[PDB]
Amino acid sequence: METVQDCENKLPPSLKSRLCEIRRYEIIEGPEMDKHIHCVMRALDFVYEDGRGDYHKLYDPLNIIELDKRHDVNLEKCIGECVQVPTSERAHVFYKCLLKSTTGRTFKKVFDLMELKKAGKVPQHQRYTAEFVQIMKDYDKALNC
Ligand SMILES: NCCc1c[nH]c2ccc(O)cc12
Repeated sequence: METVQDCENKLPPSLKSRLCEIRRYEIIEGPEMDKHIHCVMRALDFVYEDGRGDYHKLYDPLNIIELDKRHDVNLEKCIGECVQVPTSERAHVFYKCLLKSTTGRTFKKVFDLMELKKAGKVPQHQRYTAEFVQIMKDYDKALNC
């Protein structure tokens, strides 16, 4: 039960400085970022221990928000990619691949929702509403973003 907060508190100071880029889903390369994104993808329960994207953790959640045959396709593609990289880089390649796909748009909603559900900031059945968007913005503002 390590949280996304636990992971950010742990960042090394070259990245702590760039927290707001990170939390904007902006892509930063490196083995620093490789380890942090493994930490967060595990905290949000999106990847296996070795960093492989879990299809079944994302498929239904993505489709509930945006019903789209493309989630299947993008999940299969991005899981395929992450398997072919080393385990240090795997979760981060999965994450990066998804954000670049047409699934990115909905992935960020699912990611935001899970982050705040796990933080106990919104109820477990919370949907992606205008209120939620404001809750996320205020949450980031408290972190200086
Ligand atoms: N609310 C999304 C925050 C967020 C998006 N991508 C991230 C990557 C790492 C992290 O600690 C946080 C994030």
